[PDB]
Amino acid sequence: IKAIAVLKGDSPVQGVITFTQEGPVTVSGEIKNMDANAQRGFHVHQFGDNSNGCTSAGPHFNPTGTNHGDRTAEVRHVGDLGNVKTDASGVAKVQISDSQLSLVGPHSIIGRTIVIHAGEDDLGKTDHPESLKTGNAGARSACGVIGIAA
Amino acid sequence: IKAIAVLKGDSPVQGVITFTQEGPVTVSGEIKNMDANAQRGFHVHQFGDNSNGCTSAGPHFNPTGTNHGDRTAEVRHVGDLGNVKTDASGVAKVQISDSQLSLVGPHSIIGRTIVIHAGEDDLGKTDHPESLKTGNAGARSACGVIGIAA
Ligand SMILES: [Cu+2]
Ligand SMILES: [Cu+2]
Ligand SMILES: [Zn+2]
Ligand SMILES: [Zn+2]
Repeated sequence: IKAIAVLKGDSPVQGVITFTQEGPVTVSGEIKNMDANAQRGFHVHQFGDNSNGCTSAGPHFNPTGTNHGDRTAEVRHVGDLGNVKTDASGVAKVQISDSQLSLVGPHSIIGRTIVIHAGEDDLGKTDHPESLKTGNAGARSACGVIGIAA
Repeated sequence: IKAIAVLKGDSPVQGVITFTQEGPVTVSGEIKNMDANAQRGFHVHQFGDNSNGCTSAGPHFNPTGTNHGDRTAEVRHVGDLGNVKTDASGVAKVQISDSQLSLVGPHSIIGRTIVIHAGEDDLGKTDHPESLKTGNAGARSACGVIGIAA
């Protein structure tokens, strides 16, 4: 099973992310025009609504009704993919295998939005009021609706 | 249940289409910058893949494995929404109630693509080799991935 998203937003950041699944989902692709040598929050948001740009994507995809965390944490939203790393050229070469994402069933991310943020995800580990909501990762630099691919 | 798509392409045509369902799906919205006083083919295509613009959307969404027809015809693809009409200003005010579309289940269009074409859909009623495939409606002026909305 395959899905894909084309990310764009109110910023120069752009990329293409693929999702494949036989089991874990493999997330891959390149996101460009980001800050160099950085860590940036990467999350599946609930709605595939791009009518108000990335803002209409809503909160993190959270079908289990829990709080925000790192991708590897015990407590995390299904949509929490942690921070991705950019190189000196501002490119994030995304490569993630995640067992909470799915492309089928009740936890499917098809028709939702993948978002790359302007800041680092704080992993739900601060006293900031957005920490347990979103990781306080700042603006949504780019996003794309997750669609079924061939 | 609600879904939404933002349509853009390699043309000036742009719009926002909503889909609502309790039963039939109601399709509504405005598509702008089209030719004036025209009829233009409007279809759900199989893939929500915008990585090669509208071209990567693939063929008409066709889970029942049949041939192309008008929205009201006996023989039609599930994705066949016929022609929409534009006014003198090049605006299509889309308003359709369709019983073959769905936002849930095996025939769900979530994560697929809605496409507006540059030409009239021939309704599967000509000898053109694309008639039974697509209605020979010409270029894909704009398209959008269909996402879950609030
Ligand atoms: Cu986010
Ligand atoms: Cu078409
Ligand atoms: Zn989260
Ligand atoms: Zn068709």
